[PDB]
Amino acid sequence: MTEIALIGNPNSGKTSLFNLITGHNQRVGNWPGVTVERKSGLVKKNKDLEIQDLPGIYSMSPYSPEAKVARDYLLSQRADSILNVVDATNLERNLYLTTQLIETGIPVTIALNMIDVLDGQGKKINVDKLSYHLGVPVVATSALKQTGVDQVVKKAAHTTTLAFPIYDDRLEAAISQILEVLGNSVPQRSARFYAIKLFEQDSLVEAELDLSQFQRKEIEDIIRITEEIFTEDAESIVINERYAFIERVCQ
Ligand SMILES: Nc1nc2c(ncn2[C@@H]2O[C@H](COP(=O)(O)OP(=O)(O)O)[C@@H](O)[C@H]2O)c(=O)[nH]1
Ligand code: ALF
Ligand SMILES: [Cl-]
Ligand SMILES: [K+]
Ligand SMILES: [Mg+2]
Repeated sequence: MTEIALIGNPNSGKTSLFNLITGHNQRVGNWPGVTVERKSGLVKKNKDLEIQDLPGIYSMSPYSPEAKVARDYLLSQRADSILNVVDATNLERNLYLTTQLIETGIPVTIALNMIDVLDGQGKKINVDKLSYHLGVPVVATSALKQTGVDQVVKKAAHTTTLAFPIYDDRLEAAISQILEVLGNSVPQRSARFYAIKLFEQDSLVEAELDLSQFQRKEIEDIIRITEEIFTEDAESIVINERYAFIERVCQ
């Protein structure tokens, strides 16, 4: 059964989209942190697709156990599609998560939600330019006005039938070296995600993966060599490459 996962920042409208897609009446509230558990439901206009409502999340190195529920679901390899719910009134902040979702190798479709709010402010966003620079389908949606919801579900269903944010070309060299140290120690689909997180020295990924001391000592040397090349800390290199890529989008 094809599983689509609603992933986005808190209070972006994920459960609101879920209810309209499923006909369910799950808890919707105008404050972050309503949804704390995963909830499933069939797409009413396509009973072959099962969609998953998930708690809000800012980062795949999450800051809360509720956000880690969404992260753990994605890394369980059950999801066939990521329906990235993006708050259009915070494009740049939401897109930080987006870059990490694309890196998971699970195909990403963006629901650019709350577009009615940005219409009231008179601001426009070209979905074609954003889709081109991000490498994923993008559909403007309104859960309040009930617009674009059916379109983003059908395109999310078709991304399961990938181009990654290309970063500093010195960072991509380290990433590919870490990938060859990993070999089959990670799922092929999300190998880039794990390579980057190991470069970030992410505690969760380090504990989750079962790497030999031979693998770790080389990864430590790739990071150290690359840190000296960049004259910058490893964690810092990845964060600024993400934000530099996001700014390149909105230009
Ligand atoms: N104006 C507007 N408000 C929305 C939209 N989608 C959700 N909301 C509101 O945003 C708040 C949070 O919605 P929820 O669906 O609970 O967000 P989640 O935290 O992503 O599950 C609620 O007050 C919803 O009515 C939308 O497209 N437009
Ligand atoms: F903040 Al929520 F569902 F309530 F992401
Ligand atoms: Cl988070
Ligand atoms: K909410
Ligand atoms: Mg919710």
